[PDB]
Amino acid sequence: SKNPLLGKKRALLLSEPSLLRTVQQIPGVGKVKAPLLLQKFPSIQQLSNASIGELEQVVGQAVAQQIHAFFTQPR
Repeated sequence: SKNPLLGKKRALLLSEPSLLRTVQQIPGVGKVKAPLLLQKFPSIQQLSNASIGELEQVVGQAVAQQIHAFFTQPR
């Protein structure tokens, strides 16, 4: 009795790779601005993953875009 290795298996796994720790390393967020932005955002995970509008408030629309795009699709 084995787990069937016969066949192609797709497994969408809910495994958060600790993106939140990398999300605070994004240029434009600002580790110094973190406690100030922490007044708006509960923690770094909501912080950098905040909507463009909220991120634009502290930096700019395009800066927000690079941050928000970063975790959406990185390389």
